[PDB]
Amino acid sequence: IFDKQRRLQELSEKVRTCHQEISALRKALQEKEAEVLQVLEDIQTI
Amino acid sequence: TQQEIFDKQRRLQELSEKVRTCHQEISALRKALQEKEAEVLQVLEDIQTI
Amino acid sequence: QQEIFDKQRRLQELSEKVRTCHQEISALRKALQEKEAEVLQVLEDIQTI
Amino acid sequence: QQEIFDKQRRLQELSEKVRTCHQEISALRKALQEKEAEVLQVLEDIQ
Repeated sequence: IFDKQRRLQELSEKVRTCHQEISALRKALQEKEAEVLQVLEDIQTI
Repeated sequence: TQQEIFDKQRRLQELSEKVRTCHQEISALRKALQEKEAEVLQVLEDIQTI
Repeated sequence: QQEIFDKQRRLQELSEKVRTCHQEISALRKALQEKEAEVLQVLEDIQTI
Repeated sequence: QQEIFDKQRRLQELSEKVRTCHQEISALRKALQEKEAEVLQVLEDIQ
């Protein structure tokens, strides 16, 4: 049925939308982690 | 009690406080992820149903 | 008709694959969080030192 | 006293533990993205 396909497109586009959010959010996370890691490294470097 | 010791100490405290700015940001950014992730998981559950 | 069947088949298969991704994405995510939370405790215990 | 150095040795032990935890996380992230990517390509084909 076409209706099922249409409903899937609604949801499918929606999951594409969320993922891109998830991605950049995840990029933001790595950076903050990679940062505290740099701070710990600096603490030994004092 | 030397000045150099203190200077390092001040830097040390600065670094410890900085671990906070990171803890907070990490900790809240982590919530934002597990809500966005969860949201998408529910969509997936909807797609599974049809 | 077969075109209709072919379509239904493909759709059923998709739901199954999506389910299996679901439970895996789900398990990974929970492994991450707990690991992610294990780090935080270490970080909070670093600030205490 | 100049026991700051001993605090530093202890800090080093804890930092090693988070560096190790972070090695896992990344590997877990790589798997999840692959899986997230997987389930995307599944949907893209459904039409």
